[PDB]
Amino acid sequence: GAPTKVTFGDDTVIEVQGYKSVNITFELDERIDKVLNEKCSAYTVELGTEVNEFACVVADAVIKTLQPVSELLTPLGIDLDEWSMATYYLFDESGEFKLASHMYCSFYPPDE
Amino acid sequence: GAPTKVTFGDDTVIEVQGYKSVNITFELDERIDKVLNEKCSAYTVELGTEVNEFACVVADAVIKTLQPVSELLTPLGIDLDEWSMATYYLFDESGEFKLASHMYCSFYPPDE
Ligand SMILES: [Cl-]
Ligand SMILES: [Cl-]
Ligand SMILES: [Cl-]
Ligand SMILES: [Cl-]
Ligand SMILES: [Cl-]
Repeated sequence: GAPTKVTFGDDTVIEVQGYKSVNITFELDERIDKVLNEKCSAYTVELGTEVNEFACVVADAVIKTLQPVSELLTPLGIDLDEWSMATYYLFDESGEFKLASHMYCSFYPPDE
Repeated sequence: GAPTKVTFGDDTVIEVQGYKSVNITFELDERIDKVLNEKCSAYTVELGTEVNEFACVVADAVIKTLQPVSELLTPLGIDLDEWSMATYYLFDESGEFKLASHMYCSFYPPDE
């Protein structure tokens, strides 16, 4: 959670921190997966981050995106309080719990 | 005041921020210049920082170091309130207002 310090010759010091560009395709609710892919799909996370920890980041981003329009989600049958503390799963294109270029976000594990 | 973003191939992103290791030799008050060189002489500053802005950083570090012992500085004739808003000068080994490996901190400009 802190950058790496690299020292060179003439007392010059650079701090380097690594990240990976993660784009999330949402499979939470088919009727709003489109707007979730537009408004809260781009993420930049440290290489050392755990997927179970990155889950809470995407989770808060989902609720923070949907809270201003919660009253429009009630006629769709979506209760944010149910979503606000539900379990969020992320996995790579092959259904593995590893960070990757493209990932899926679903309420259910990646099938088999 | 923000790091530089560098993108590589497989969606890997690194943030790089540069600094220079500055060690200050104090010429403020001969009787306490020793302890100032021991307790608040090491600094790490961005390459783009201005010296007049780095002056306020060293200034607050001086007062923050001396405030717990202000009552010991009164018999020495040092008033921190006078120091707390005095003018601080920094210059390189050749008396230039440029950041360098080694710098001097004095209440007076670098002579000629
Ligand atoms: Cl409502
Ligand atoms: Cl990947
Ligand atoms: Cl950084
Ligand atoms: Cl006193
Ligand atoms: Cl230098």
